[PDB]
Amino acid sequence: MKLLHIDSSILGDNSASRQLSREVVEAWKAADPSVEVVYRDLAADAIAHFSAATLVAAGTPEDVRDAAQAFEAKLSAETLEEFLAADAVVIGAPMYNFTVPTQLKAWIDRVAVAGKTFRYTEAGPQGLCGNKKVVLVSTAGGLHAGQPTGAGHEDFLKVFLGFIGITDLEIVRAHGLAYGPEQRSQAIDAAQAQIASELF
Amino acid sequence: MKLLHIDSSILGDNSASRQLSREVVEAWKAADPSVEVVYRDLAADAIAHFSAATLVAAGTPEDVRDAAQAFEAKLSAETLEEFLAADAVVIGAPMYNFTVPTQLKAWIDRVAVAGKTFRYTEAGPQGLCGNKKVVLVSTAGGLHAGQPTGAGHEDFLKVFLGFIGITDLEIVRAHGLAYGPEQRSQAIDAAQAQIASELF
Ligand SMILES: Cc1cc2nc3c(=O)[nH]c(=O)nc-3n(C[C@H](O)[C@H](O)[C@H](O)COP(=O)(O)O)c2cc1C
Ligand SMILES: Cc1cc2nc3c(=O)[nH]c(=O)nc-3n(C[C@H](O)[C@H](O)[C@H](O)COP(=O)(O)O)c2cc1C
Ligand SMILES: O=C1c2ccccc2C(=O)c2cc(S(=O)(=O)O)ccc21
Ligand SMILES: O=C1c2ccccc2C(=O)c2cc(S(=O)(=O)O)ccc21
Repeated sequence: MKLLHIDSSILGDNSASRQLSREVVEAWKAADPSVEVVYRDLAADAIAHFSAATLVAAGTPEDVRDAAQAFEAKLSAETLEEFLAADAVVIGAPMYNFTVPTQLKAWIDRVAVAGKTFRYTEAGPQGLCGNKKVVLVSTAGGLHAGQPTGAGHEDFLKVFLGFIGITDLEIVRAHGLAYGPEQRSQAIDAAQAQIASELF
Repeated sequence: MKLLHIDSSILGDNSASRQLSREVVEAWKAADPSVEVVYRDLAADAIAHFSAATLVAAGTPEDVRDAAQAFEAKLSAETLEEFLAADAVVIGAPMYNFTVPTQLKAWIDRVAVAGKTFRYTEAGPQGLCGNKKVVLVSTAGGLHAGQPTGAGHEDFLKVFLGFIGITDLEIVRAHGLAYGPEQRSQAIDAAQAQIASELF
């Protein structure tokens, strides 16, 4: 199986989602020694904003593209192909200003591709990624899951993942991390117990 | 009064939100000839992803910053100061992949600043932007306001704007734009009637 491990935190060694996403992957490798892991750090190697230039490049034949358009088209193709090849995806998803990092949304914009990860039908849109397993690693300073404040974060992610057809989704959450050291530690400990005894 | 006009569509002349945001501003200038308009096209002049480097630069004294850190700090300061100075903000907000463009979120990340547009208190967080009037120009190919699919779009924006204390918010919406020419035209016409007879 191919597992794509994505991180999007900008907090480096202080990141809760980087710690828990690595822990999920390590547990996964221990459960399935044959898994092949591909890593993509969307904060360290940020994907360009999906732009007018991205669209023009996609509509320009390869042999006619200039260097900037070749970069956009290759970025689009490599990101999409890596996701299409993955059978499982572990996604580190901080909440920054009430939604996911732009580094993560910029990746979503390269993997939401008509004819590839969903299709338009005469009957409506349909997701094409039903075979892929996703583990979302959801981290936030506050506790706002299931409340309106959470809309841009987990609720959005569930919308997007549902649209491209993900049915097998697990959420490893550590929230309330900004409320103090004890609260942060317990939320991480609870997430670790989930990883240890509820994921595999 | 200072009006900040922000666009974030990547669709140029084909953009619904650029057309309606300009229409809001033109109507506003006609209602109040003394208004002073500042324009910021977040797609044409994109703001860098809010990154680890953005945070390091903010924590580095000016006289110690290298060129990249000076760029991050100036980007942060100019964007925040332009928003602090604005008394009214008109924001073009497409829905791309179930949320706002990363170009718009990258601006949100530069204007959500503790001590400036909200503060942490011993009693909790409090918005500081209650005097500012906002008109959100909300455009989408589908019709999903008030439904879960809409979470990352208007619901998120309302969360963010509420957090920084905006109380005077109007939403000019044109949705269902992808359902065909007639449906697109009526949705734009309805938005124009709102601008003409319900905003000023
Ligand atoms: C720029 C920035 C914005 C943040 N905005 C929010 C927010 O809107 N709501 C919230 O609950 N926590 C917010 N937080 C706290 C983060 O969600 C918390 O630190 C979480 O651990 C981030 O995941 P990470 O440690 O993997 O980076 C923010 C943190 C940063 C650095
Ligand atoms: C890259 C891209 C992604 C889009 N994703 C969505 C979407 O998730 N949901 C939707 O209803 N419309 C979607 N649309 C349609 C836009 O919301 C619609 O075209 C709207 O007019 C965009 O505002 P604009 O014309 O000002 O750019 C998308 C359009 C583009 C170009
Ligand atoms: O901006 C925030 C932030 C920035 C940097 C570190 C931590 C936070 C944070 O915990 C937070 C919580 C919340 S709340 O909605 O849980 O009150 C809102 C905003 C932030
Ligand atoms: O990706 C979409 C897109 C991309 C480019 C142009 C238009 C659309 C669109 O209308 C849309 C609608 C919807 S729906 O949720 O209203 O069915 C979902 C996705 C898209």
